[PDB]
Amino acid sequence: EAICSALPTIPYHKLADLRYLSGTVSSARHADWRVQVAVKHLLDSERKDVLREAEILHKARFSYILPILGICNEPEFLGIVTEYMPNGSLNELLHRKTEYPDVAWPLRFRILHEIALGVNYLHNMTPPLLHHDLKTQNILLDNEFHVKIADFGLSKWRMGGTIIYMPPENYEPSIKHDIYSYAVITWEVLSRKQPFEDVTNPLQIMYSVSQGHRPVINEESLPYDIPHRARMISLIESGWAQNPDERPSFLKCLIELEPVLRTFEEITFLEAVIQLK
Amino acid sequence: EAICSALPTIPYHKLADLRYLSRGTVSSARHADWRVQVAVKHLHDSERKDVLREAEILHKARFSYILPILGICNEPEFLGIVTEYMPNGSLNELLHRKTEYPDVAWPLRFRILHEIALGVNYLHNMTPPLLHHDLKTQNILLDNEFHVKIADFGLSKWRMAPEGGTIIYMPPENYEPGQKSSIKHDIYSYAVITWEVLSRKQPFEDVTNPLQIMYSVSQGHRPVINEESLPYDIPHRARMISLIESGWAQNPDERPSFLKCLIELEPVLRTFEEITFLEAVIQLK
Ligand SMILES: [Ca+2]
Repeated sequence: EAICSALPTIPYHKLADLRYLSGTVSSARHADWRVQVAVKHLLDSERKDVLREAEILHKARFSYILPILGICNEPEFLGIVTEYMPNGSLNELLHRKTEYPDVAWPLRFRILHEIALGVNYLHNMTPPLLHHDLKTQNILLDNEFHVKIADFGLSKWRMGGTIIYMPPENYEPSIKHDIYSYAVITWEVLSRKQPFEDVTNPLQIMYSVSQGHRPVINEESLPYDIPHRARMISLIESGWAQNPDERPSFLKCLIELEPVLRTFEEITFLEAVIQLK
Repeated sequence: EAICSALPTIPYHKLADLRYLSRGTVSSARHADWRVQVAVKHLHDSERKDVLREAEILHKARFSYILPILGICNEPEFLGIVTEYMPNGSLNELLHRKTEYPDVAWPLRFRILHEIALGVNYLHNMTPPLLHHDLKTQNILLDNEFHVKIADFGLSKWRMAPEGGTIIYMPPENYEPGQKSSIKHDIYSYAVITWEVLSRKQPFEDVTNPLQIMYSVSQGHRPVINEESLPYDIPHRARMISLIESGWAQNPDERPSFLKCLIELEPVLRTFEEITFLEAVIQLK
């Protein structure tokens, strides 16, 4: 009853129509399976990183985590093969305003709920998996804009880039990191703004955050028509609290979100999606 | 060399709000820690090994169009399989509840047929190949957006007491099972499913006795392919009938692989704009 599943090995010649996108991410189609897939692909110890990530994704399978379809492991080529995500990332949805002038509230709330469901699952694994690199860029959107959490490069078992989602206690090297990033994401989702807009240098962000400053909360950033505004602001504020001991577990955060999500009729989620490009 | 994923064990007491759905009994529940709805398939020490077998198959056969297993509930007082909850029921209910669903748009029907084929294809391409052997509309589950999840691997086999059920999806040569049964069982079932999807009709509707069906089918009778069952306005009608007729051939050897079916379906699906799938789902809500 120690039931085990093995991650399939995919021969490079099976990845037909390799095309560059944005590690290096490429799209392909599996020759036998007949599905479009995504491939993430020099060195000798950078191999251990890729295998480690592929193992994490394979072990963390869940409804809101990016599904891994297999590993392409050869002398010639090394890659992680995952389901293709046609709608990109949450970053693109919130910030490409001419492509997406309207992102209805029900869908924004659904995304916020699913992100939390995914991280909660990771934290409940045995032993707990901490993501440690959550950002709008790493929340992928499937064909119907359901969430798939990706990029397990910095993830850790509990046994240089953008710093806007990083809790201050991390600038001078915790189970309370993900919730902090989640709070910033929530603010970003509800405002459609870039956290710390007017800041020209990332060291100014790091300094400000270390002194307890946070993305701005007022009528311009978070308009009064936001459903359940006061309740969302409390969640955001508790999530990015300076003292990490005062930040909530994902359990508590889900218990708070559940009644908020019940106020949206199911069909409103579908209608929010159809309205998109 | 191999990277392994272990199936979680879920304590019975973590399943809150247990409610009966089907009578293997199917129940709904919410997981106390994960905060998601789930489906639980359980009994009302040898009927135990059957469950563990199916759980293992679901766990090994993970793919985009196969029902995800979330864990196994294995205790002295309770044994069951925990899977993702499918809010839109089965393909069977979508096709035959005509009052609830007066219209089921062609693009959605075709996407369903396409996704079933992708699912079975994936199984057939495993090492060693997995054969479902119990496909039916009742076992094609639908998620929130009506995407396919293939379920019920109870009779499935790795190619290396009797429970009462319909025989309509069973190929005639399986009526008295041998050692050879066979990679060509699934395609026969798919062919009947395809006919049932395009017609929204119960196969062998006229025949009241299940045993009579078995006679007819061995004698070569198939579900009726005429105008009343498959109207002329059906998108790509000729090409679908050709797919069906070859799929349920009396001789297993003439029946096509799923790969072949895919190749045939890929151009058909490209004739439907993305928007039409979303419209079809909104229409069903
Ligand atoms: Ca209706």
